[PDB]
Amino acid sequence: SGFRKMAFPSGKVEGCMVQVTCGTTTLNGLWLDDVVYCPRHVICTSEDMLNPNYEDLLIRKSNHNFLVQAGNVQLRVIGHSMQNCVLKLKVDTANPKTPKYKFVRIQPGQTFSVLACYNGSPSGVYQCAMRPNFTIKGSFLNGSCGSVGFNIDYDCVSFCYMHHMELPTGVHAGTDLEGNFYGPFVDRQTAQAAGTDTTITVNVLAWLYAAVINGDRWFLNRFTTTLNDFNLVAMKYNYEPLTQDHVDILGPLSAQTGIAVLDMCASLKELLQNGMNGRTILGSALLEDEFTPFDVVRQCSGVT
Amino acid sequence: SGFRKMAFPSGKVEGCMVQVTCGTTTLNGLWLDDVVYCPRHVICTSEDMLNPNYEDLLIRKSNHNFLVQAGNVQLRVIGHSMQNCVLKLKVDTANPKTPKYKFVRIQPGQTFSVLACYNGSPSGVYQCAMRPNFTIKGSFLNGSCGSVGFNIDYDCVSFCYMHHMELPTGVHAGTDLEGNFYGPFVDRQTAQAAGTDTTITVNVLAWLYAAVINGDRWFLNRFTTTLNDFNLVAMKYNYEPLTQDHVDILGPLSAQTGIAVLDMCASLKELLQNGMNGRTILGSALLEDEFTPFDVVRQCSGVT
Ligand SMILES: COc1ccccc1OCCNC(=O)C1=CC=NC(=O)C1
Ligand SMILES: COc1ccccc1OCCNC(=O)C1=CC=NC(=O)C1
Repeated sequence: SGFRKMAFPSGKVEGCMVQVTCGTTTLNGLWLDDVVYCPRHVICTSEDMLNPNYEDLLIRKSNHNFLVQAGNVQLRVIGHSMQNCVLKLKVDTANPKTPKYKFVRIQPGQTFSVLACYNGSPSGVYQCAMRPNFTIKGSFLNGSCGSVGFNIDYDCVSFCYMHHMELPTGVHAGTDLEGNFYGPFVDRQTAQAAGTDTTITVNVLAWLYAAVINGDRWFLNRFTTTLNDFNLVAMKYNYEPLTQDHVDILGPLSAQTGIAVLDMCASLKELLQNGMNGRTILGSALLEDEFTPFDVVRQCSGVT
Repeated sequence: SGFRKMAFPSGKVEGCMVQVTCGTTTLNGLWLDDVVYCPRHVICTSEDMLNPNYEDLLIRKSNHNFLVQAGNVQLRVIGHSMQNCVLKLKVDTANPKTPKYKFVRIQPGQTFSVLACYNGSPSGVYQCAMRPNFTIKGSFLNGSCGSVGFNIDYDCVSFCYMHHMELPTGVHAGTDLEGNFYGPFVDRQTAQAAGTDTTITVNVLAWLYAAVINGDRWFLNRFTTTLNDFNLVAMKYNYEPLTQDHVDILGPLSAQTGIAVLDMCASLKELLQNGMNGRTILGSALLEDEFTPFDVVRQCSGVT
C-alpha cells in the first residue's frame, strides 16, 4: 500500500540524452537511431528571441555549426532539417542505447514523466500532467530546453513532450517530437496567453479511488448524484465536465472497490462544496489531478 | 522556475536490479560487483514470518537454492552469507553495469529516491524522506521487497535503503545495505510501534525558501522570532526543534533570498498558528517537509 507521484524509471531515456551547441547557445537533444532532436531555438541569440525568423537563422548554419556531444564523445552531423519547432540533426552513428520507441502526441489531462537535463546530463525525474490548457507545471531552469516527457509500456518508450520555454507566468510550454507545440504557444519571447485551466475531473476521481484502495476513506458519504448534477458543481468549481467516456475509463476502479462512479462523484461534489475541513487524502490537503485512472491501476497492481 | 518532488535519474540503479527466488518466495536484489544483496526474508515461508529463526532457515539452504536472474540471464551463486537482515549472494560474474557506489546510512529527515521494483523489474521512481521515526511513507506492493533507496552525487550512487516490509499501519520499514534496520523494526510479521513522528522543521523552512525563489511569497510577514520562541511553537505542533546546525545549513538559502532564517521561522510560526486560509504554496495546501536544504539548492541551481 501507499500512493506516490511516481515517475517511470528514466534509464532508457538517460541513454538518449545529448548536448547540442550552436554558436553560444547550449541545450539538450534526444538521440534516437541516427537522429538528434532538439528545440529549433538552439540557433537563436538574445536579439532573435523577441521574434526569430527561424528559416533565415537556420540558413546561416551548416552541419559543422551544430556541436553534438553524448557524454564525452562527439557526434558527426551529416544533415540538418527543421520540422515545425524542432531541429533534426542527422548523425553518422546510430545511438547504441536507442530503446524501442514511439513518438506520440498526448491528450490534455494525460500524464507523463519528465527527465530534466542540463548540458545533456540528467538531473532529475518527475511525473507531470499536460494541463487542460496545454501547459505543464514543471521544474525547469536555464539550459533545460530539449528535456523530454515520456511514458513507458514494458520495453517501449513513447516520447510525448520536448521542453521549449517558460511563459512569463512561470508555467511551461513545449512540443510533441514532431515539433508541434501543445497549445497556442509560439517559440518567441513574448507574453502568451495560456487559456483558462480547469481541474482534470477524471483524474481527481481516479485519485479518490486510489485513496479508498489505500485506506483513506473519511470522504465517502451516503450520497449519490447524476452526471448532470455533478457537472453543475464541476462548472462552478472550474472542473472539466465528466462524460460517459470518463465514467467508462473509471470502470475497473469502480469494479475493484465496489463504489459506483456516480457515488464517488457525490463524494467529490461534497469535497468541492465543503473543502477538506483540515483533513488530508493520501498525504494531500487538496484534490489531486495529476494521476490518470491508468496510473492508479498501474501503481495499485505493480506493472513493471 | 517551478518546484517538483524530483527523484534522481534511476538509470544507474536499474542496471543493478535482479530477481532473487528462494523456494516459493521471489523478491528484488541489488547486484553490485560480484555480490547480490537482498532482504533475508526471501528464505521464509508463511508459517515462518510470525517469528522466523533466520539462522536455522538459512542452514537448510544451499547456493543452488538461490535463483538469481538479471533480466533473462541466470547468475551462478558461489557463496551466501547473512549480514544482519540482508543476504549477500556471491555470484561468479561482476555486474558490467555496476556504477561507482557507496553504502551509506542516512539520517532521519534526509531524503532519497526509491526505485520500486517487482520480479527484478523497475516499475517507478519517487522521492521519499526518512521520517524522524525511521519509517518511510512509500508505495510498495507485494513483491516490492529488495527495492532500494539512493542518492546520486555526479557519477556515484550512495545506496541508503533496502525495502523489507510494510507495518500494519501502512508505513514502510527497511534497512541500510549492511542489513541494519532503520528504527526499532524487526523482520517479523508482528505489530510494531513506530515512535511519534514529527515534521522535519529544517525541510519545511528549506521548502519555504524554494517558494520565495519561485515566486510564492504571500506567506512572508513583518515579523521575526527567536530559536526559543519558534521552538515553543514547534513543540505545540509536533515539529522537530530547530537547532543552530539547522540554521547554518539554511545559510545559503538565506543568503540567496536575503530573508534571515529567523524571519522565515516567523512566517512558519504564523502558518502553523493560522493555517493556509485556503491558499497554496508551490501547489501544496500543507507544509511540505520532504525537501532538504540541499535538495532546494540542487533543484534551484540545476545540478546534474
Ligand atoms: C522566454 O524564453 C523563450 C521563449 C521562446 C523560446 C525559447 C526561450 O527560452 C530559451 C531559454 N530558456 C530557458 O533556458 C529556460 C529558463 C527558465 N525556464 C525554462 O523553462 C527554460
Ligand atoms: C508483514 O510482512 C513482513 C514482515 C517482515 C518481513 C517481511 C514481510 O513481508 C514480506 C512480503 N511483503 C511484501 O511483499 C509487501 C506487501 C505490501 N507492502 C510492502 O511494503 C511489502
